[PDB]
This record gives sequence, C-alpha cells and structure tokens, in this order.
Amino acid sequence: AISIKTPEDIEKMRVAGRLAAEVLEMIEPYVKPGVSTGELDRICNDYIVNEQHAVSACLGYHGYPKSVCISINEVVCHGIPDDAKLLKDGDIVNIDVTVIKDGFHGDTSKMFIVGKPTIMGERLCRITQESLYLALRMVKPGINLREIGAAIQKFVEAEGFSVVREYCGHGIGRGFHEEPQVLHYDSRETNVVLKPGMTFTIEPMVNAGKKEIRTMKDGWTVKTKDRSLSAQYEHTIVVTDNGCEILTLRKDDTIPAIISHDE
Ligand SMILES: N=C1N=NC(N)=C1/N=N/c1cccc(C(F)(F)F)c1
Ligand SMILES: [Co+2]
Ligand SMILES: [Co+2]
Ligand code: NA
Repeated sequence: AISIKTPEDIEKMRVAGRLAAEVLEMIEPYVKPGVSTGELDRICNDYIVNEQHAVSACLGYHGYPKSVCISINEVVCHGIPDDAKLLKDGDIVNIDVTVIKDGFHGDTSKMFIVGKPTIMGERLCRITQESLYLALRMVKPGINLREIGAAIQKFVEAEGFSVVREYCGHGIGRGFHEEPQVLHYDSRETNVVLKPGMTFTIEPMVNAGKKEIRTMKDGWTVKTKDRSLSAQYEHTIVVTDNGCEILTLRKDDTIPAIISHDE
C-alpha cells in the first residue's frame, strides 16, 4: 500500500531535494580533466556534512564505502569514487547524490561530459535526459506507471539504444527505497495508478549498445556487458493534483519544476 506524503512531509522533501540538486550544482566546476573521482566524492561529502548539515544516504548503505556514486563511460551505476581514477577528455560521468535532511531523502543524478564531447557520448546523454523528461511530462493522477515505463522504452529503443532492466526508480521518503518500483520499460506486472502525494524517482539507465550488464568482482561496480557507453539522469518528484512537481530541479534543467495538465 503506497505511502501518501502529507503537506508537511512534502515540504521536507522539497528541502532535501533542493539540497541534493545543490550538490550537483556545487560540484560542476570541479568536474574537469585530471580530477580524481575520489576528490570529487570528498568535496561532495564535505559539502553535505559541513555546509548543508545533512547526511549522505549512500554512505554505509549495504556497506557502500563512499558518499556519492560516480560512474564513468561503460560503468552503468554504482561506480566507486577512487583517488586513482582520473577524469579525462571525452568521458561521460554520472554523479548520483542522495541526501537525508530532517528525516527525508532527496535523490538525483546527472551526466557531465568532460572536456570535448564525443558525439556519441553527447547523443546518448541527450536521449537519456529526454527520456526522463518525456516521462516527467506524463506524471499526473490516474496515469499508470506501466504507461510511463513503456513510453521511456519506446523512445530509447527508437534511437538504437537500450534500457537497463535490473535497476529502477523507486518510492522515496523517510526510506531511501520505498514502494513502488518504477520500471523504465513495459511490464505486465506493473499496475500502479498514480495518486496525489506519492513521491518517487524516475532514473532511466540507457546503454548505447545492448541492454545486458555485468557486476564487477568488487561487488558494486556495474558495467555494460558489451562495454558500450551507458548514461543515467534522475529526479525525485511528487505527484500533484494536476501533474507533478520536480523536487530536485537544477538551473541547467530545461523543464519547468511544476508541470500542470489543467486548462
Ligand atoms: N544512488 C542511487 N540513487 N537511486 C538509487 N536507486 C541509488 N542506488 N544507490 C546505491 C548506492 C550504493 C549501493 C547500492 C546497492 F544497491 F548496490 F546496494 C545502491
Ligand atoms: Co540516485
Ligand atoms: Co534513486
Ligand atoms: Na556510464
């Protein structure tokens, strides 16, 4: 039975979502050729703890050792910040930030392209963000999550890309992952009719090549099986009476925070 957040809960999620977005805005000037992912993670954790007075939800989660996930190129998700891993020209990099503030979580991620983009990296990132945005435009009471997942998948596949099956968006609130699962592809098992006050993420992982993935022996890092590039963007939202409100919007987003479907 899916959680419905109160107005007071939603305001706390606005606060936490803003913090998560602000980590991404803060880190941008540091994402440059030559920086290590270990350094980026320290900058993020110091900011979260010392400036935001918040906590990373990733740190210690199932034993995860770092504060943000940083995934480069063929890494799909859960990449571990490493002092030895240096960013370089052409890399596509996801930074995924989840913070807890006043008991509530905010969860967001974006791609950064380092130095001169490669055209395929830029296209993959663009299509991935566009797939998130088309899903966000669909969210309103009465729509089924199945329709949203199906639409993401059709859009991505038409570009010759694929959707990763093993990971999904999620309800979010006092818990990091709550009901429902938010699949980014069509499934007969999905039957969730949205209601005002539901809060969840949408966070498609899109591969340039085939959909299959592999987890590395570190038990964390996930890569494309074919070593094709993979990209992801994520926002946390609340369903409103006539659409949704994005809780993790950044200045560089190009979709409005409040989406209304009323006349
Ligand atoms: N950073 C995230 N944003 N949305 C998620 N589902 C995220 N997953 N995060 C993690 C972070 C560390 C470990 C794991 C785990 F699932 F592998 F345990 C998941
Ligand atoms: Co996330
Ligand atoms: Co998430
Ligand atoms: Na990637």
